Amino acid sequence: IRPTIGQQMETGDQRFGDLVFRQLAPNVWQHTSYLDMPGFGAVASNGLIVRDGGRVLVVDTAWTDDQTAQILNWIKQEINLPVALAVVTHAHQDKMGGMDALHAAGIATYANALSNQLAPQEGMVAAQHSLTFAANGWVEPATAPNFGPLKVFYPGPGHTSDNITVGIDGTDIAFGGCLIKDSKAKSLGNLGDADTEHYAASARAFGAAFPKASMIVMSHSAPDSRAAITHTARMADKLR
Ligand SMILES: CC1(C)S[C@H]([C@H](NC(=O)Cc2ccccc2)C(=O)O)N[C@H]1C(=O)O
Ligand SMILES: [K+]
Ligand SMILES: [Zn+2]
Ligand SMILES: [Zn+2]
Repeated sequence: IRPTIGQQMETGDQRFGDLVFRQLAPNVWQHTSYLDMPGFGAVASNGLIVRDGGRVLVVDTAWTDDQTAQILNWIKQEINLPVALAVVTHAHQDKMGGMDALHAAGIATYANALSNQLAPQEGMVAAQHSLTFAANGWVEPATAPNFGPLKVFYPGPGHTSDNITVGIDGTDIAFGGCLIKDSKAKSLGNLGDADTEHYAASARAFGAAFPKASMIVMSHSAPDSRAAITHTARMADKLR
């Protein structure tokens, strides 16, 4: 319950099985799951759950199929609406480790085409459907049908070459996934698959795609202010 990496539990957190849920807005919750590293401890990872138009939309899986099934069970108990689709934000275990559980539940899955192409090489199951992007970063609309309030944006290579981001129209929330680190972070996390030349511009592009959002949600820290974007970009400036 006390991760080595990731935010600790706080007031407003609901423990459900091995996961933690936090309501961020009337129709938006953050899911948190934990992977125990032998000799190191637990690493927390965050995604989103959105209620729109009688259905639920999921952003990112948990680390494993079992944890992702637990997300679906929490949805059933707390929201009790069908889960129409999930979007996963790049091909690494913290974001895509639970694809099989979504597929077995009948949930349609979407990822950047490049995420689907990298998925097997990264140990992940590909999503069923591929999103593609305009040169300006915005999703090609016919590849993202019935996405409700989700606004999917590819900011450019950064944490990985395939990383995508998601804003929730009608809210104060935008989700940077593993691209954005919090405003007090000391590092950019795992740079092993990263594009250090383009990272800073990609972080700034995320901020400019979602100019209004004041709640920046991210994979390994509690939601932060827009200072997370500026700090991430300035940390990334030093990589060039
Ligand atoms: C430092 C991280 C939190 S590690 C994570 C990701 N690694 C995995 O999902 C695999 C994995 C499997 C078992 C244990 C740990 C990791 C990656 O390589 O980007 N995201 C990084 C980040 O956001 O900076
Ligand atoms: K890799
Ligand atoms: Zn990653
Ligand atoms: Zn991560």
